[PDB]
Amino acid sequence: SEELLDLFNRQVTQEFTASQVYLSASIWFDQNDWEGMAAYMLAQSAEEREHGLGFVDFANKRNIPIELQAVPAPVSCAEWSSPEDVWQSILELEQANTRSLLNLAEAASTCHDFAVMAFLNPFHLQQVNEEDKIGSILAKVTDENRTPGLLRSLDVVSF
Amino acid sequence: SEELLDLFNRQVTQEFTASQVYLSASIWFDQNDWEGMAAYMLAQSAEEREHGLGFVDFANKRNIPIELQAVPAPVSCAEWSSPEDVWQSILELEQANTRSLLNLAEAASTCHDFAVMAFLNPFHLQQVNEEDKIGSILAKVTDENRTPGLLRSLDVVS
Amino acid sequence: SEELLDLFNRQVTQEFTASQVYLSASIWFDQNDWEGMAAYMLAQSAEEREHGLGFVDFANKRNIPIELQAVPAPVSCAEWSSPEDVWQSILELEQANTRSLLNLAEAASTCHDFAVMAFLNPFHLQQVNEEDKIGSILAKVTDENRTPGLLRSLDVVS
Amino acid sequence: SEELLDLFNRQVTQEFTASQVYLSASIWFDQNDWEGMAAYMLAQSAEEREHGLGFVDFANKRNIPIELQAVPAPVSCAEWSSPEDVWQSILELEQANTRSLLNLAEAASTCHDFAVMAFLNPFHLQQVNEEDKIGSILAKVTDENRTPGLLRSLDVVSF
Amino acid sequence: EELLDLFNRQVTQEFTASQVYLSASIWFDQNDWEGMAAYMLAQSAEEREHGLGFVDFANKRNIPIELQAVPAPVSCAEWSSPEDVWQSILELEQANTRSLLNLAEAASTCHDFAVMAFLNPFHLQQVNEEDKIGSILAKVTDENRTPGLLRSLDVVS
Amino acid sequence: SEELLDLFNRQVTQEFTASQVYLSASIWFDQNDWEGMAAYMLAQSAEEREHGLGFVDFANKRNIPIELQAVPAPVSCAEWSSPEDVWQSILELEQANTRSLLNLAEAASTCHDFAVMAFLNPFHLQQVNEEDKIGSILAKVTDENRTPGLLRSLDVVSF
Ligand SMILES: [Fe+3]
Ligand SMILES: [Fe+3]
Ligand SMILES: [Fe+3]
Ligand SMILES: [Fe+3]
Ligand SMILES: [Fe+3]
Ligand SMILES: [Fe+3]
Ligand SMILES: [Fe+3]
Ligand SMILES: [Fe+3]
Ligand SMILES: [Fe+3]
Ligand SMILES: [Fe+3]
Ligand SMILES: [Fe+3]
Ligand SMILES: [Fe+3]
Ligand SMILES: [Fe+3]
Ligand SMILES: [Fe+3]
Ligand SMILES: [Fe+3]
Ligand SMILES: [Fe+3]
Ligand SMILES: [Fe+3]
Ligand SMILES: [Fe+3]
Ligand SMILES: [Fe+3]
Ligand SMILES: [Fe+3]
Ligand SMILES: [Fe+3]
Ligand SMILES: [Fe+3]
Ligand SMILES: [Fe+3]
Ligand SMILES: [Fe+3]
Repeated sequence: SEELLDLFNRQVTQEFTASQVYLSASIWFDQNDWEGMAAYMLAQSAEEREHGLGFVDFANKRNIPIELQAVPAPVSCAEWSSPEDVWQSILELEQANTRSLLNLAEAASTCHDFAVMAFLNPFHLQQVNEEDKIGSILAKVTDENRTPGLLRSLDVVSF
Repeated sequence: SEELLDLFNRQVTQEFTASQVYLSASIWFDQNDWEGMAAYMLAQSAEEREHGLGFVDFANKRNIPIELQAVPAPVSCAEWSSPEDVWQSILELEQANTRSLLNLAEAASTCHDFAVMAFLNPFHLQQVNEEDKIGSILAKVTDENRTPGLLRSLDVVS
Repeated sequence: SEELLDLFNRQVTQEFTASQVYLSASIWFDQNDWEGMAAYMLAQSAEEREHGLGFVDFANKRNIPIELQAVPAPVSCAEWSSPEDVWQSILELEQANTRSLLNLAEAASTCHDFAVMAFLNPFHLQQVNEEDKIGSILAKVTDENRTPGLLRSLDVVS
Repeated sequence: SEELLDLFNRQVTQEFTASQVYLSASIWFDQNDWEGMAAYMLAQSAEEREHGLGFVDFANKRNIPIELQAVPAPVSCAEWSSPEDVWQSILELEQANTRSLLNLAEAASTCHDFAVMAFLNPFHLQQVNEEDKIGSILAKVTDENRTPGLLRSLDVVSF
Repeated sequence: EELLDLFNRQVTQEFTASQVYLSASIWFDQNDWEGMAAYMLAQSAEEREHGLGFVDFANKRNIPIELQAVPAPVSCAEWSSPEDVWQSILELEQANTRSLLNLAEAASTCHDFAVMAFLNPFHLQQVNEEDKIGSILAKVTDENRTPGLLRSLDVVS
Repeated sequence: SEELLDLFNRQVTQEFTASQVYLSASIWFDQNDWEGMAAYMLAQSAEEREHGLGFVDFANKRNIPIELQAVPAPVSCAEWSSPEDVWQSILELEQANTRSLLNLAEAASTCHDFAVMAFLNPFHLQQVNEEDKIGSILAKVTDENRTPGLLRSLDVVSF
């Protein structure tokens, strides 16, 4: 189960990578005066960190060694020029979180590690809800930004 | 020094000038049926007057003589044509409030006037917040006013 | 009527002028350690500004164009040398406020402007109350100040 | 740093010295039946002690060595004959507290000691207020004492 | 601009410190020091909040922020007792303090009164933090002179 | 009686001296990270100052003229090297406060000063309690310090 222990360790890196990418989106939104979208992103940055800390806590309890890796620099911000660019990157980010969790669950399954598979269940369900929510926001964003100025009313109203 | 006392007095005039220019903006907004923006400007007129009163109160305590100057007539209101023009003038007003506080702080720093520097700290931080907030409103106004009527939404909501 | 529009604008100037004169007074009092009288002047400074704002609000609703004028530098504080002098100048200030209101009401009457006359009624009555209160304070200040120190012992009616 | 550490110690001394001088003034007032002015001085004695204690606490946290110095016998009370003499000595005392703080800040500024400067900020503003208040009381006392017996009104009604 | 660079660097420093505290909580947990682990975990949260505060002020003040990589913590590999961990944490807070002071010096040279004012509560916070960490290190060092006695500090937390 | 006046004044000096010495103990404890013992000594510093204030207040009422003397610099902290040293010095301090109260009572008894004797009664009983309590803590400190680290473990708990 060297694969399982390694992937578990890497899941913590992935969640924290996502936290930093959300924070990067917050920053872009704030610098561009989308304070409502920036607040959503900031909240999600905290939530991803909490997912990471969940993995760490479970690993400690289950004697899965955790070695904390570099958290990479977010790079998508270099290329964002509209809110749609940001939300699309966040959709991609959540799809990558989901795939990383399914890979982990597959190694757990192969190992017959019932405890890990149980631990992961609510995370699988959470990612379903998160991808749906982000996809829905992206669809709204994309539609509203067909008329100049209109997407500014999503920011002020929702968020 | 002379410079320090002169600048402290002029800060009072600056806050009260800002108060009057905010009042002028509320009037333009009101006459043009932007009651939301008018109410915000009116609230800011009151706030700038409280900043001036703050400086007057400190000056009295610290024995800095205050002589109240004329508060000039607001000038920008004659040439405003849209809410974007108002908001841009208000941003510039806040930037001038900020520069004036920084010049005051400089003069206090030169005199080693630690009490004045301490008194000014929250005003420096308030200005950061105010410039950010006004700059953000201005960006929103500029963006929404690209579609006829849409800005009239900002007003009625927020 | 040009006369009624002009006078309505002048009333705003007069209220704000009064606001600054009261502030000047609070300053004189505070610098001379009359903290109770200073607080009273500060409160009256706020109240005059509220009158001005009420005029501006009504003008906006009634489509009377307001152009904000310079608010002049208070000058009586160069001559004040006792509390009596300050209160006397405050009395004369309120008498001028009352006169400008009466002149406005006169123009409104001439024009048969019933709404303006109704709007002014509470201000006419308020001026009765204010001239009465300030007059009574002045008489008390004048009487107490006939014994050294005695006036001080009643600013501590803070 | 020699001078900064010396001045920081001396500040504790100055606050406790002021505490003692205010106590002396409470004594003089009490003995002369100014119980209101006496209670005020006694409150100020406690307040100055609190300032000194705040300096001691900060010094402990910041590893600034404190050695407590003698608190000298107050000597102004030997010469006070009227309430006016006492309040003038108390004004001068506060003026000396203020000067001492400004000297300490100057030494902190020279050392680029940003933490000490920040700690001092509320003390700088407190001194403005105290000098103002003591200054105002002195003017009232000097005015009211121009009529025999009138100053006993300040004591009883106020205070 | 040395000031803009140093302001960016402060965000990185705080997040670095967040990770290092997380690494400490891990070492403590794995070695059954649950009380000390809880403390480090709370301090990890706190460092991240400091970093967030600098990002927020920078956004308001138009100081461009670009998030850097958060380096992996390195000290855990060599910790062998609680004393080692708390020593590393004291050092970490000393570095936090030094970086804040460097930032304040750059701000001072630029006459940037707003940045200097914003940093004031952080300078005071560092004083309290280095004091508290110092004091814990001292207790830990003392109590660990008797086999098993340090487990008492933990369980009374 | 000049002796009674002199002893009454010396009592004030002794209480204030005790206040400073307790403060010095708070500082040595704080510097050496004994925060609990430091808090205790700080509280006792305030209590001693209150005793002094109670003596000043009684003296003013009874027309016993008080002249504040110098409060000497505490010097025992230069030689304290363990908590036992500090607590031993505090026991000796309380024993000196008791002796000065007994000397004052003796002088009041000689003068048949019934009011001063009555005034002193609560302080005589308070000293019994204080010497008992300090003696008991000193015993505990002395015993616990026989095992490396054990004393620390109880600063943390007690106090
Ligand atoms: Fe923002
Ligand atoms: Fe959650
Ligand atoms: Fe996640
Ligand atoms: Fe997620
Ligand atoms: Fe309207
Ligand atoms: Fe302002
Ligand atoms: Fe402003
Ligand atoms: Fe005042
Ligand atoms: Fe009103
Ligand atoms: Fe009026
Ligand atoms: Fe009036
Ligand atoms: Fe008495
Ligand atoms: Fe206090
Ligand atoms: Fe206080
Ligand atoms: Fe003080
Ligand atoms: Fe003081
Ligand atoms: Fe555990
Ligand atoms: Fe930090
Ligand atoms: Fe920290
Ligand atoms: Fe401590
Ligand atoms: Fe007590
Ligand atoms: Fe007691
Ligand atoms: Fe005692
Ligand atoms: Fe005692």
